[PDB]
Amino acid sequence: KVFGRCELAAAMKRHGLDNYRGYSLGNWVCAAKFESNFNTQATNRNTDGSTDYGILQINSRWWCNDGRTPGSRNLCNIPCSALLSSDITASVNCAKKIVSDGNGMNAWVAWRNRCKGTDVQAWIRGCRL
Ligand SMILES: [Cl-]
Ligand code: NA
Repeated sequence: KVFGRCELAAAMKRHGLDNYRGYSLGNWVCAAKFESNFNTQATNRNTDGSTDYGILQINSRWWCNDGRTPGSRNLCNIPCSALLSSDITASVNCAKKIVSDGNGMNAWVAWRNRCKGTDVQAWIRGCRL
């Protein structure tokens, strides 16, 4: 499913991401935009053999099991395919564990290079929340 900007903001808010660990909603919407262009089915292979899945491009090296990433961890205890669902619950629950890992949203390269330090509130402006 390809989410609308405000549609995703509303969904993330309903799942408790707004201000989660100090990160305002705009941060999460911005990260999703540049990581997957709001597409829940997005996948991207990395040089190390791992793969990134879903709306927030969660990596199989540490967070989910895709059966083809040797010696990897499944910290979120979930098959990576579950992160491609139209229902973002799985991606949100796993993202909460990731952002609490100690490095905050810096775990998402796109957020660090394209959202961090910018006016992220602009991503939820005009939305009925
Ligand atoms: Cl932080
Ligand atoms: Na894994």
